[PDB]
Amino acid sequence: HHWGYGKHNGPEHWHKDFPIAKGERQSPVDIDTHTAKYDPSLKPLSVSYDQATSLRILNNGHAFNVEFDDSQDKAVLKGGPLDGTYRLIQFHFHWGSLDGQGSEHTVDKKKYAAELHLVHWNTKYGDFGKAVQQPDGLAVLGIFLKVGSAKPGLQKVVDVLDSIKTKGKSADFTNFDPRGLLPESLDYWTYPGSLTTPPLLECVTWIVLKEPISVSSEQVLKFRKLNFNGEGEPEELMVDNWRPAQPLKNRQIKASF
Ligand SMILES: NS(=O)(=O)c1c(F)c(F)c2c(c1F)N(Cc1ccccc1)CCS2(=O)=O
Ligand SMILES: [Zn+2]
Repeated sequence: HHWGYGKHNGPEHWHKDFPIAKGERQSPVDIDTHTAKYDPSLKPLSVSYDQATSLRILNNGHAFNVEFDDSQDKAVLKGGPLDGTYRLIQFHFHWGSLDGQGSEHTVDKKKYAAELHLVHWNTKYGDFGKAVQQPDGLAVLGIFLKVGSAKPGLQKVVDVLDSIKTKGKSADFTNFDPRGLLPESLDYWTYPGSLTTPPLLECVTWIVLKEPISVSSEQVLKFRKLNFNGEGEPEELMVDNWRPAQPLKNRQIKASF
């Protein structure tokens, strides 16, 4: 009876195994755009992905992960609200069963069809496992997806999904350029939060871009053909793998714009 996204084991249950679920800096949150404070001291976000080395794509039973070589400063995030430098380790998405839901963060209560999370760890802590034990260990760049025109830079991801249909499948995934997943603008909101998945550790500086990307109905439908189950088990479609908005508590969301 492990955690997941169902009636039986979903977000409302997670606190029993992970009591930090009811903590002071949980994610995601609703971004109230009128209440977010413009902070003129925030810097532009520096996204340096030209040397990124993707390795592999994995169905981990909850979503799919595109993993990168993070054994040197290749692909890094810095600037914005961050001190020092954060290395890209992986990205993944959360998405819905319907185009009207799927994102984890919301904007004035609006849900997007999906949300991309690019996960980075603070190189001062040496490895990802040490970083997640620190309040400033991770920086996650979140990007909303709306359904409209296709995102050409997503199609390589879309096209490999049939090879990792079920939990625990993995495929070589080299030479993928994550720059093709970014919107035009790097304007952002930021706040201190958590992993949105168990173990829900309060280690993340969230940076959520204002501008969504557009993906086609066909691209998101292929996400929804993935399976949460392993091969040889009954099919349960990988949809609605998002945590809802959590209480903001004693936090301020800052805007770079
Ligand atoms: N959502 S998030 O950005 O806070 C988040 C995160 F910051 C992580 F560091 C990691 C997450 C992760 F979600 N996952 C990926 C996942 C997606 C969906 C269901 C389970 C796991 C597992 C691997 S991880 O790299 O440790
Ligand atoms: Zn995520």
